[PDB]
Amino acid sequence: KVKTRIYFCGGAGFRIGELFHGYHEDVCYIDTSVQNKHKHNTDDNTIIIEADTKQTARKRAIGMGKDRKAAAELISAHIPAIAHHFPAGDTNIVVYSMGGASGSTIGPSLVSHLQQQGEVVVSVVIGSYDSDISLRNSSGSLKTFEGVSSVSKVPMIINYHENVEGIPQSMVNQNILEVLNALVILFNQEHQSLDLMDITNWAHFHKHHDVPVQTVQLHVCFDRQEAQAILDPISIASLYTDPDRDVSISTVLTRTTGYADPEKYDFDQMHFVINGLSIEDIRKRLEERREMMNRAKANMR
Ligand SMILES: Nc1nc2c(ncn2[C@@H]2O[C@H](COP(=O)(O)OP(=O)(O)O)[C@@H](O)[C@H]2O)c(=O)[nH]1
Repeated sequence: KVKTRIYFCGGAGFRIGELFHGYHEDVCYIDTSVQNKHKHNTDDNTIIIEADTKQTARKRAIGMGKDRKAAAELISAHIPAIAHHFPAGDTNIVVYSMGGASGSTIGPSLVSHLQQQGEVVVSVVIGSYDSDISLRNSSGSLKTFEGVSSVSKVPMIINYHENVEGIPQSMVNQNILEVLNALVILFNQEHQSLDLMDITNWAHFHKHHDVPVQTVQLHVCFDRQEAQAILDPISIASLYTDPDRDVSISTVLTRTTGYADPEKYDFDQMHFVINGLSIEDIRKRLEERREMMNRAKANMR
């Protein structure tokens, strides 16, 4: 098994994968049309699941209407095939927008399948509210998250980014790139005192502490302060280049701790904090911000 397999799904996924090209080898792409393909998609790393046009309206409903029910109908028979062509790694990262129809159905469907096979999985996702469609789909995706946790009986881990009004998608994408780079490092199995089983136990915290299975949020923090401010942590993994200064025995006992080689890594410390996720809180925010946008009728010049 590769150490980390990344699955880029739908339009946002393809765009991020394009930006991430060269940062990791074991990546792949899945979509419901060819329209999002770019120079790095090939038959070896890309699967396209399309309506058998042997269906103009249905494709329009999926592609332009972003009808998630229609999209999920289209892709559901092919999910096990995807995992067969693009085998799961020791860790897996699935990347998708919540507001469209392809990523927001392929992605969580894949996460569910992989978790049912016992795999460690993280999603890096994007909430949006640029339209009524985006808002409704993003709300639906939050509920899909709870269904993945319930169906697969493994906590679905969500690293959440939001398309805030006035912030270019290119800057959200760059934040996602930094997260992807951090995860690849965390998962590379090259650090002292951090093995495959340590990461598996951090992610599948339900098998080791018996908190109920629930959807959870992953926060990636690049300094001690960000990490500490996170409310009610459930499971934390931390990587330090200066344990002599920063790591006590209490930290080792209460946290998934690893030592990164200061001869090789340039960061001080990285914290990967899993805590509870309230889909209700995120839905309300998206709705409030959509209303504020509607009332503003404003563009940043
Ligand atoms: N941050 C970010 N958002 C995106 C990107 N592409 C699309 N979006 C937003 O994601 C939502 C769904 O788009 P998309 O991923 O293309 O839909 P899909 O192909 O059906 O899964 C819309 O709100 C888009 O504005 C991207 O590259 N970066």
